[PDB]
Amino acid sequence: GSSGSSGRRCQVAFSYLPQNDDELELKVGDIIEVVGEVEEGWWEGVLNGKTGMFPSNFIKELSGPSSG
Repeated sequence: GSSGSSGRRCQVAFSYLPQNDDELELKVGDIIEVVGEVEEGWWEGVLNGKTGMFPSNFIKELSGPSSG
């Protein structure tokens, strides 16, 4: 019994403007592919190819057959 878990998706519930040139720009409706985790309350993902540290306290994970 072995599996390979890698690649997560989450929808941005709150838009976030990057005050730096190393942050991600969250936009209500945006989906960041959680690649890893920066720090407590901060996760790491991709925003349409982009990448940067963002707060995981302003999104909403998505699992199972959860569609709009």
